[PDB]
Amino acid sequence: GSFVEMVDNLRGKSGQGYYVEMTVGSPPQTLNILVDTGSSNFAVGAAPHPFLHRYYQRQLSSTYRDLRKGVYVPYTQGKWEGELGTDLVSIPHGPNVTVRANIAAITESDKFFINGSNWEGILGLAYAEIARPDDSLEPFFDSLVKQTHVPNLFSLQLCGLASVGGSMIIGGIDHSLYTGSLWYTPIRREWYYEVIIVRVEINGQDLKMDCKEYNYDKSIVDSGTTNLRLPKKVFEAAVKSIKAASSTEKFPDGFWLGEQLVCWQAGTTPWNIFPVISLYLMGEVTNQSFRITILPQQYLRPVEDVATSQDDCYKFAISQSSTGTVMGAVIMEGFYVVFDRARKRIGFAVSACHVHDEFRTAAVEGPFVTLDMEDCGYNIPQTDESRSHHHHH
Ligand SMILES: CC1(C)Cc2cc(Cl)ccc2C(N[C@@H](Cc2ccccc2)c2nc(=O)o[nH]2)=N1
Ligand SMILES: [Zn+2]
Ligand SMILES: [Zn+2]
Ligand SMILES: [Zn+2]
Repeated sequence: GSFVEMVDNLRGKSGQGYYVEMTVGSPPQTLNILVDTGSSNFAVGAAPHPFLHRYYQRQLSSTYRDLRKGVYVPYTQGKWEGELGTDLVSIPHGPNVTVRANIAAITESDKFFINGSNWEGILGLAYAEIARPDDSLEPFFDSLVKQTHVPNLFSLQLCGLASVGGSMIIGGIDHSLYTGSLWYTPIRREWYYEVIIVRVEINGQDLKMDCKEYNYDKSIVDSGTTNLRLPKKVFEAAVKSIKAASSTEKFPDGFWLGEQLVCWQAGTTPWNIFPVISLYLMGEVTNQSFRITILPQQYLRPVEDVATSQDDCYKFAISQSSTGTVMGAVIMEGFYVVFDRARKRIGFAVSACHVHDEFRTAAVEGPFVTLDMEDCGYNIPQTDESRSHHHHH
């Protein structure tokens, strides 16, 4: 399983993430597993569901061990719950290794498995601190690295209902997947893949906010989120700016809320009137940053319609957040993204699968120098619950 074996090992549907094949148990049961850098549990459907046709059957695995401990995971949008255990786990199109990992067997869920998305489970690739029920449940990637010689790194090339492809290179960086410079921003703290944005520009114009507003209350890289999600004040200033640039076209309010498609005659979409967005990320060097520049074709996402085959129709894929900035697939589909856990940094390069425009290019460019920052990171108010918990590791 050299890096040629791992190229193209991702599939998905637009708007429902990317999954990789994994096997669980002995004899191996093959499942499609969502790649989720925004959570830290490995959890698989483990009972029948109307929208699943396979699921992990613990009773058919000779290597399964029950940990006799439940877990309940709520989301704003639904939930999953299940029974913790361990089993043997392998990635057939990844490194040639097998490991004993924690697995949550999902026994009940609500609004988690969607009609026809094709994944049966989720691979949380973030760190132990945010694992449920607590940080004592070792995430999959920590077990992989500890049990094998796989380097403590992985990279994602997400390529963008329409079918999508990409690659997850486990343990390395595949130079066939990008062009140009790889630029690294630091992992601010190991929980989410948290990073710090220092400046935002919409068509070359600076939003000019206090840069802490960009990271309120965090900014994270999240392959499990579709949109670019922006804190309220940032989202408002962004919408004001894009609306200004595209003011030839008066769209309804529901479009800007992502609740409604806007259309043009097939092949005639005026791409030029929608501006590029540049996010400047903290550099590895003090006072330096680099920018990642997003095309309009990344944040206005085509949705094919029944009554409008005559037309190219689009949904606005930037949305307001109350939980900080989220660089989801909208951002990641431009780029080859390196999750360099060994060196506590995330790299960005232009992807070999480009999502292209007539006259502009998704880009990664630096350096840009200032006088930083003067600290653009936000310090989340410490709860008594947080404060009192002992971490004896
Ligand atoms: C990682 C995962 C599966 C967690 C989740 C749990 C639940 Cl219960 C509902 C939706 C999501 C979700 N929603 C994604 C969309 C999605 C749905 C399914 C697979 C991948 C991504 C999202 N993007 C966004 O801008 O807001 N929510 N992503
Ligand atoms: Zn296969
Ligand atoms: Zn103690
Ligand atoms: Zn702890």
